[PDB]
Amino acid sequence: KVFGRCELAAAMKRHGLDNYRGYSLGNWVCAAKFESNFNTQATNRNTDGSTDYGILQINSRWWCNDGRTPGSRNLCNIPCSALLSSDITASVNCAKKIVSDGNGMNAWVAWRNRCKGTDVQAWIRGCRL
Ligand SMILES: [Cl-]
Ligand SMILES: [Cl-]
Ligand code: NA
Repeated sequence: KVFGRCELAAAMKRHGLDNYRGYSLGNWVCAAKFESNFNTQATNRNTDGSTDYGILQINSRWWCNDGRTPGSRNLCNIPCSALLSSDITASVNCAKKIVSDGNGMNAWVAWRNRCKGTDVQAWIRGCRL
């Protein structure tokens, strides 16, 4: 599913990500935009052989199991495929554990390079929330 910008902001809010660990909603929407262009089915292989899955490109090196990332963990206790669902519940729940790990949203390199310090409020401008 390719979400619309405000449609995604509303589902993220509903699921409790608005200000989670201090990160306003626009930060999560901006991260999603650049990680997956709002597409729940997005996947991208990393150089180390791990793969990133879903709207928030959660990696199989630590967070989900895909059966093909040697020596990796599955800290969110889920098959990586659950992260590609039209229902963002699994992605959000897993994102909450990632962002709580010590480095906040810096865990998403695209958020650090393209969203951090910018006017992320723009990402939820005009949305009925
Ligand atoms: Cl594996
Ligand atoms: Cl933080
Ligand atoms: Na894994």
